[PDB]
Amino acid sequence: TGCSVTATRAEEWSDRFNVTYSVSGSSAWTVNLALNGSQTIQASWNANVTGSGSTRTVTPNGSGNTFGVTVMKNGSSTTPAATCAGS
Repeated sequence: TGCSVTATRAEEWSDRFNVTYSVSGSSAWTVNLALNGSQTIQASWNANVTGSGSTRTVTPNGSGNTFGVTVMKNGSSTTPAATCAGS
């Protein structure tokens, strides 16, 4: 009765790193990314990553439960933390 988000690193560059966030159990979930420092996102497929502040809200658009996001280093190289929220 609980969902989760598995994030893996696919390609890694010297100015940013791609990420692969996914969730199982169901597609109606709420992915929440929490970058650290000032990292930012400039790409997102299979999910819409919008929001403001040090957190980012993510929701499904009727495509699947596996989406990827592109984060920029900016002095950071640790992927963000995603959390599935669906009561």
